[PDB]
Amino acid sequence: FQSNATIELSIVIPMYNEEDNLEHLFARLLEVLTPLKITYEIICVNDGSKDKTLKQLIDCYQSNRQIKIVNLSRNFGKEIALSAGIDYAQGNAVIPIDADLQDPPELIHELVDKWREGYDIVYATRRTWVKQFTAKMFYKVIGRMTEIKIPPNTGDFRLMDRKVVNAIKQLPERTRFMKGLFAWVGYRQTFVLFWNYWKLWNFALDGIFSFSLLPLKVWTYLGSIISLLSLAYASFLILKDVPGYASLMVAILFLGGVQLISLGVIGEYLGRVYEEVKARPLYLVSDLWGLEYLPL
Amino acid sequence: FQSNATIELSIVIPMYNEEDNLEHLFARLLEVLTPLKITYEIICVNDGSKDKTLKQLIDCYQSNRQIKIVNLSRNFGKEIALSAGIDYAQGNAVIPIDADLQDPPELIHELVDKWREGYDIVYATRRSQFTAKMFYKVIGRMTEIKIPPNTGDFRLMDRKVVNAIKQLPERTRFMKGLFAWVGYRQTFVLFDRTKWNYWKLWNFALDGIFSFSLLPLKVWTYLGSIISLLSLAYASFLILVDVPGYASLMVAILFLGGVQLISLGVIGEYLGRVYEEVKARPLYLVSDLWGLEYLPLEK
Amino acid sequence: FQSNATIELSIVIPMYNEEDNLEHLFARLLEVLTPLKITYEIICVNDGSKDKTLKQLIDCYQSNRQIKIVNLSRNFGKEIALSAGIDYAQGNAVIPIDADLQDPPELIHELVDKWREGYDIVYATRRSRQGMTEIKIPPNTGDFRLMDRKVVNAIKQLPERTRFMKGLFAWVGYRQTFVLFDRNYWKLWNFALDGIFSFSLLPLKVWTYLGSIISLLSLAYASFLILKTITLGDVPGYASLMVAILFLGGVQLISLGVIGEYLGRVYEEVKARPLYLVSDLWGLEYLP
Amino acid sequence: FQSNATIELSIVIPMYNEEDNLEHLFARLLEVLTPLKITYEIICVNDGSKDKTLKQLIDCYQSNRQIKIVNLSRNFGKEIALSAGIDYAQGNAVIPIDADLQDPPELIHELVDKWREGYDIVYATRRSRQGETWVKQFTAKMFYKVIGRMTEIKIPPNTGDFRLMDRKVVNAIKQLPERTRFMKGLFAWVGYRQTFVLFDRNYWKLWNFALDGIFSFSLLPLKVWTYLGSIISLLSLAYASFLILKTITLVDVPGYASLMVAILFLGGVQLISLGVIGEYLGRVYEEVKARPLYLVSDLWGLEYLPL
Ligand SMILES: O=c1ccn([C@@H]2O[C@H](COP(=O)(O)OP(=O)(O)O)[C@@H](O)[C@H]2O)c(=O)[nH]1
Ligand SMILES: O=c1ccn([C@@H]2O[C@H](COP(=O)(O)OP(=O)(O)O)[C@@H](O)[C@H]2O)c(=O)[nH]1
Ligand SMILES: O=c1ccn([C@@H]2O[C@H](COP(=O)(O)OP(=O)(O)O)[C@@H](O)[C@H]2O)c(=O)[nH]1
Ligand SMILES: O=c1ccn([C@@H]2O[C@H](COP(=O)(O)OP(=O)(O)O)[C@@H](O)[C@H]2O)c(=O)[nH]1
Ligand SMILES: [Mg+2]
Ligand SMILES: [Mg+2]
Ligand SMILES: [Mg+2]
Ligand SMILES: [Mg+2]
Repeated sequence: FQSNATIELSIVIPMYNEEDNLEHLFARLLEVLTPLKITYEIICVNDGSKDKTLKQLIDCYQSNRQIKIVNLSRNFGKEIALSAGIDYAQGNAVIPIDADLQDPPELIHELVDKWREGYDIVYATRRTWVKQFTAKMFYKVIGRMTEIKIPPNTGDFRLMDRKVVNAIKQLPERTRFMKGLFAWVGYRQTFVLFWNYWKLWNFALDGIFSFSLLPLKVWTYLGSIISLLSLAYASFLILKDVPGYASLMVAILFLGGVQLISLGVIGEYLGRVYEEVKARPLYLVSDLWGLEYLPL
Repeated sequence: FQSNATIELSIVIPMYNEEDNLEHLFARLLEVLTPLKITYEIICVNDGSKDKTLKQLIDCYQSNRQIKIVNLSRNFGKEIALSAGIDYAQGNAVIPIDADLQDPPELIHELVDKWREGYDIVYATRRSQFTAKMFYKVIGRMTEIKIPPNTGDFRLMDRKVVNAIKQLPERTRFMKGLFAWVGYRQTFVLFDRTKWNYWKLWNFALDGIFSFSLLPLKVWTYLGSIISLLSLAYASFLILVDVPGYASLMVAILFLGGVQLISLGVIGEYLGRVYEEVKARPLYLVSDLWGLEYLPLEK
Repeated sequence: FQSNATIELSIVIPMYNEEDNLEHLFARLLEVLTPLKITYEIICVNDGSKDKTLKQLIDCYQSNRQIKIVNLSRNFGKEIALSAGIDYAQGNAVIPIDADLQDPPELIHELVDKWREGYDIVYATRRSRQGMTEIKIPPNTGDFRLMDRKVVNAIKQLPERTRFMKGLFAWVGYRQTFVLFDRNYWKLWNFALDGIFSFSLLPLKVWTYLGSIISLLSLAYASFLILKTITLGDVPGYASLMVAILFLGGVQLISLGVIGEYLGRVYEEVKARPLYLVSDLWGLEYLP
Repeated sequence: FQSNATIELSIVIPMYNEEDNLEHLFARLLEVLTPLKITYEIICVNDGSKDKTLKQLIDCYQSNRQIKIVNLSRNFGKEIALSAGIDYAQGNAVIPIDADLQDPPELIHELVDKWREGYDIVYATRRSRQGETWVKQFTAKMFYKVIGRMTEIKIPPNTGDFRLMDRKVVNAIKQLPERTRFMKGLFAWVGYRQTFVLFDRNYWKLWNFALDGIFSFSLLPLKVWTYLGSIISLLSLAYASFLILKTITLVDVPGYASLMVAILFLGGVQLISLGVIGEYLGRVYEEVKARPLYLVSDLWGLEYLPL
C-alpha cells in the first residue's frame, strides 16, 4: 500500500471528433497498461471538437484518476495538439497514440522493454527503382535505422525518454519531429517490427532548408561568380563577337532568371526567420482537467 | 461588513484631452457598476493630454478608491494607450470603454451576463454583401463583429484571453484579425443608438493575410522560381524558334524586371515584420502611476 | 553623525588617456558637489587608456569614497563607455560629463534645480549664435544632460541608449527642458536620416508601395499593351529598351538598398554579443 | 589535512575515438598537474565515439575524483564538443588540450605563471622562424593593424588552440554562438589582457577567415555596397531620364555595344547585392534559431545546466 507519487509513463492521445471510439479506446489501453505494473497517465488533448467529445471526456475524467484533459481553444491540428499534450506530460517516457488504434496498443509492452535496455528513442515500424533510389540516398546521413522512412512506415508511434522531450521542448520543429529532427538529435535509437514519394521527397527539400544553409550559401557564391563572369564580360569587351538578338535576349533571360531563384531562396529563409522570431504561440489552452497550467 | 482583496472587473478608459467629460463619465459609470454589487476597478490612461485632464483625474483619484491613473510619458496611440491600461489592469474580466461614450455604459450589464455563462470573449456589436459571404468561410464564423457599421472595440475579455495575448504585438490591433486566431468561446450582443469604409476593411483583410500566414511569401517564391526555370531554359533553347525581335525583347526584359519588383515587395514586407518582432523598444513608456504598482522590469 | 544608504546623484565620466586632468577634474567636481549637500557618486569608466590613467584612478579611489572605477576590457569608444557607466550607476539622477571640462561642472547645480521642479530630462545645450527643445543643428545638445531614474531604466535594454541624441530623446517623451551656456551641416541630416529609419519604417513601406505600383504600370505596359499592338505586326526600340532596363534595373537597387538597410538593423537587434565587456570593477558590484 | 571547495584549474579535452591514448593521457597529465599544488578537474567530452572510448573513461572516472565525463548525444564538431566542456567546467582558469597530445602539456606551468601575473588570456604559440617571405610580411602588416602586438599567435604553421582563459572571459562569451570559432576573430574583439608563450616542438583558410571576419564583426560589406549600389543607381537613373528626354533625334546610338553592356552591368551589381543580403540573412537565422548547439546524453561527476 505504498502511494507512489512519480509518473513513469505518459500516453498522449490527440483527439478530434472521436466520440464513438472513446469507449473502445480507454478500455483496450487498460488491459495493456495494467500488466506492466507501472504508474502511468493518459493525456487527452481536445482539438476543438464539435460532436460533444469533450463532455464524454469529462465523464471518463470523473471516474478515472489517470485521465487528464487538455482543452484547446480551437482546432489547431494533429501535430500541434500532440505537442500540447507532451508539454503537459510529466512522465519518464512518452508514447503518442492515435485514437482510431491504427497501431496495436500491445506494442507498448514492446516499447517499454526496449526502453529499459538503455535506448532513449524506440520506434515501431510496420512491414520500381524509386524504392531502391530513395532508400540509398538517405542511408548516407540518417544512420543505422532508416526502416522508419521507407513507406508505409511512419514513426508517429514511438517512445521517447524524458531527456529527448526536454531537448526539443523549445524547438518549433518538435511538431514535425519525423520531418528530420529525429536524425539531428541522435541519442540511442532503435525500433521494433510488427506512401506517395511526391510527399516523401517534399520532406527531403524541407529538411535541407531547415537543418542546413547550403541552398542559400551555394546559390550565393554560384550567383556571385556568374556576376563576376558577367561584369568582366562587358568590362574588357567595352573598350571596343556581337550576335545581337541571339544574346541580348539570352542575357536578359539568364541574368534575370538567376535572380528570381536568388530571391526565392532568400524569401524562403526570410519566412523561416519570421517563424523563429514571431511572438505568436503554437497553441492556446482553453481549459484543463486534472492538470496544472504552464509554467508550473 | 467584510472586505475582499480580489478585483472581478476592470474597465479601461484611454483619455486624450478629455477635460470636459470626466464628471459625466464617472457619474454615468457609477450608476451602472454599483447595481452589479461586484468588485471593480477603473483604469484611466492619460495619453499625453494637454488640457489639464490629468489634474482633474488626480482629483477624482483622491475621492474614489476605484480610480487608478496610468500617466504615459508622451502621447502614444489610442490603441497603444489602451494596451497600457490592460497591462496594469487586474481582475478576471477586462472591458475597455471610450471617453466620448458613443456606446451606452449600461451595456456592460449584459457583456458580464454572457461572460458568466462561460463565454471568454463577449463582443458588443451595433446593429444595422459578397464580402460577408467571403469572411464567413475563411476568416471568422461571426462576421457580424467586424461589419462596416460597427467595429468590435466594445468587448469583454476573460483573464485567460488577456494573458494569452500579453506578449503578442498584435494585441494593439486585436480587431485586425487576432480575435479570429485566439479562438476560445466567443459571442456578441446586439445594440443600437470614421472607419466604416470598405477600403479600410479590406486593408484589414490584407494586413491579416500577411501577419497570420506565409502564403503571400511562399506562393510567390514557387511562382517566381518556376518562371525562372522557364526563363533560363527557354533562353538556352533560344540560343541553341520564332524570334519576334522587339515583340519579345521588350516584353521579356520588362516582364522579368516587373516580377522582381513585386518579389522585392513581399520580401521587404516580411522583413519589416521580422524587424518589429525583434525590437527591444517597448510599445509605451509610463511616466507616473496613481493607485497602482510598476510592472516587473524583466519584460 | 548618521549614515545614509541611498545615493541621490551619479556623475559618470568616460575616460581615455586622462592622466593629467584627474587632479583638476576631481577637485573642481568636489567644489561644486559639496555645496549641494546631496549624497553622490562618481563613476569613472576606463576605456582602455594607454597611459597611467587607471593607476591614477585607483589612487583617487583609495582616498575618496565617492570614486568608483569601471575598467573596460578594451577601448569601446566614448558612447559605449558612457552607456557602461550609466548601467553601473545607481542614483535618482544621472549626469554624464567629460574629463576635459568643456562642460562646466557648475552647471550641475542648475541641472539639479530644474530636476527638483519635476522635469525628468534636463539638457545642457550650448548657445548657438551663428547664421520644444529641438536644439540639434548649431552646436546642439551634447551628452551633458540630467536624466531621472525612470528614464535610464526605460531605455536600459534599448540599444539606442548609446546614441540617445540621434533620435531616442524625442521618442521617449517625459518632462523635458534645457539650459543654455557659453564657453557641420552635413552631420545635421546624416543624423536626421539615421532617425527616420530607426523609429519609423516608413522609408520601407513608402518605397514598397511606390515600387509595386510602378511595377503595375510597368508590367501592364508590355504584358498585353505591347503584345496587343504588335500581335498585328512600336516605340523607338533602342530609346524604349534603354529607358526600360535603366529605370527598372535601377529602382530595384533602391529596393535592395532599403531592404539591405533594414536587414542590417535586424542583425544588430538579434546579435548575441554584448555592447561592451568589463575587465575590472572598483567599489561596485557586477551585473546582473 | 583539510578540504578545499574551490577548483582552481579546469582541463577540458574533447574525445573522439581515443581508446588507446586514454592511458598515457591521464598518466602524463597527472605528472604535470601534481607539482602545481592547486585544485584541478578534467572535463572529458565524449563526442559520440564509435569504439570503446566511453567504456574506458568510466573506469578512469571510477578511480579518479578529478575525472568528469560529458557524453554528447552524437558526434558534433571539435569546436562544439570543446564548447560543451567549457560550459560544464567550473574553475578560475580553463585550458583546452587535445587528446592525441600534439603539444607538450608542460606548458601549463608557463600558462598558469602568466595567468597569476594578471593576464586574463595566455596563448601558447609555436616558435617557427621558417617560411619568412613577402606574403608572410604582408599578412602580418595587415593583421597587426587590427589585432595588435599579440597578433604573433597566428602564424601560418600555428594557431591559438592551446590557451588559458580566466573565468571572466569564459563567462563573457558563454551565451555567444561565436564561442566555437573563438580563434576566428572573437579573441581580438574581447580585448582582455592577453599574452603568449613560445615553444619549439594554409594561407587559403587565413584570408577565408579574414573574409568571414569582416562579415561577422562588421556590417561594412553590406553598408558599403548599398551606398555604392545606390550612387550607381542615381547615375543610371538620371542618365536614362536624359536619354529619353533628348527629343532632338529619333534609331540607335551605340546599339548592341552599350545596350548589351547596360543589361549586363545593372544585372551584375544586383547579384552582388543579393549575395551580401543573402549572406547576412543566413547569419540572422543562425542567431535567432531555437535549435541548440549540442545535446548531452549522460553525465558522470557533474550536474546538468542550469545549476
Ligand atoms: O485536426 C485533427 C486531426 C487529427 N487529430 C487526431 O490525430 C489522430 C490522427 O488520426 P486520423 O486517422 O484522423 O489521421 P491519420 O490516421 O490518417 O493519420 C486522430 O487520433 C485524431 O483524433 C486531431 O487531434 N486533430
Ligand atoms: O491620441 C489619442 C486619441 C484617442 N484617445 C482615446 O480614444 C478615444 C478615441 O475617440 P474617437 O471618437 O476619436 O474615436 P472613435 O470614437 O471613432 O472610436 C477617446 O476616448 C480618447 O480618450 C487617446 O487616448 N489618445
Ligand atoms: O575613445 C575614447 C574617446 C573618448 N573618450 C572620452 O570621451 C570624452 C570626450 O572627449 P573628446 O574630446 O574626445 O570628445 P569631444 O570633446 O570631441 O566631444 C573624454 O572625456 C574621453 O575621456 C573615451 O572614453 N574613449
Ligand atoms: O569530430 C571530432 C574530431 C575531433 N575531436 C577531438 O578533437 C581533437 C582533435 O584531434 P585531431 O588530431 O583529429 O585534430 P588536429 O590534431 O588535427 O587538430 C581530438 O582530441 C579529438 O578527440 C572530436 O571530439 N570530434
Ligand atoms: Mg487513424
Ligand atoms: Mg469617440
Ligand atoms: Mg572632450
Ligand atoms: Mg591532434
